[PDB]
Amino acid sequence: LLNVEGVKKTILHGGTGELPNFITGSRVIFHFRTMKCDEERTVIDDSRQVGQPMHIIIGNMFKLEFWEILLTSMRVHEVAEFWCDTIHTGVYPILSRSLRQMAQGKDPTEWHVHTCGLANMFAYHTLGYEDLDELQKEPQPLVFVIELLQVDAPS
Repeated sequence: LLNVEGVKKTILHGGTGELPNFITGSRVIFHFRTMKCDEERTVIDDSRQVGQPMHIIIGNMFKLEFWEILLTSMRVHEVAEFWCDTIHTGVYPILSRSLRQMAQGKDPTEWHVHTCGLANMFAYHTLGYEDLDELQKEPQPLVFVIELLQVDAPS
């Protein structure tokens, strides 16, 4: 449980080793599920449900994006639960939208999608999914459960 404020880690399955080489430009490979902190612990996104593990790449190790903070605190095969206070979760709807887009084999590269995406948002005032929309308009803490599967060093 490393400290960074508004964030509570809880390691579930300890996972093996000596903390990987989280070098800028390493490729982090993982599954995650994200849930509300309600009674049902409602799921919102679950990479296992979409059938495949998520992948990010480390922009800069000295300037970590918030998700990288979480990932970088984990060993391979570790399974941890991260509670995150409302201050960190404002963006998640926009993230999720970007993930669900990626989930159908299309990239903000493709530029229709980046352009046409923004067009829909502005015109209709929606990220394109009710849950994400409800959640947008109802700020909230969340729980992420992440399973780190792999870290690979740069090309």
